[PDB]
Amino acid sequence: GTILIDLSPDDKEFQSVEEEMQSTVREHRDGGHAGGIFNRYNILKIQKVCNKKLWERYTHRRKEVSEENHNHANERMLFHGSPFVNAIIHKGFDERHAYIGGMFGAGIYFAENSSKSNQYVYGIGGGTGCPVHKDRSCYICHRQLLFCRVTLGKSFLQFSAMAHSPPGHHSVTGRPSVNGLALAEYVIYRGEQAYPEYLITYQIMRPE
Ligand SMILES: O=c1[nH]c(N2CCN(Cc3ccncc3)CC2)nc2c1CCCC2
Ligand SMILES: [Zn+2]
Repeated sequence: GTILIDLSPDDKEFQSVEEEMQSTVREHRDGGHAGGIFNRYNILKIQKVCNKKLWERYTHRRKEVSEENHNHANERMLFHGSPFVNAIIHKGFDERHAYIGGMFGAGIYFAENSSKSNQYVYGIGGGTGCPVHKDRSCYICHRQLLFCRVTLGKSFLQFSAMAHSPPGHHSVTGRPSVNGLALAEYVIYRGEQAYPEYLITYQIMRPE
């Protein structure tokens, strides 16, 4: 039941999604090893992901969280990079996508920095890079990220350098406590607490 609607680069919606993508690029502590060396992207396409069943699954759960948190879903828009992006847009997030080795336990992880989600597009640590060249820094091959609606509810705040949520909480927030430039990362433990709203197709750009 998934359909993808292509947005025009003239559309304000394309533009505000592009801006969020481009403006949350940062340098990473690995010097580019996982996700490649770049300061910005070439945005090739932005598609709206439309699936009635997945949307209703998302809003049903949002209402539950809201009602357990003084009518505040604490909804954010966050990036998700994954080798399983094609399965996610068709079937939704589920316990199979649970990053077991994640630092906040086995859940589904999201990032405020697009360049952070970019590190996981070809797998954990960037895997072996792109299918075609085995290059984690490939400037040629098309990459995809999701920009997702994520319900955080009452988020457990973790300071720092499928399982269950900590009791009394709907999510975990990873607050950076060393790298002053890094933005937050988040984890949910229920697939229904995120909806994959925009599929972004892009290349990383070789710096001048
Ligand atoms: O976008 C992300 N994707 C992911 N992943 C998406 C893909 N997951 C694929 C996977 C899941 C379970 N086993 C092996 C590979 C790995 C974790 N992790 C993070 C982020 C952003 C914040 C940092 C953690
Ligand atoms: Zn390549």
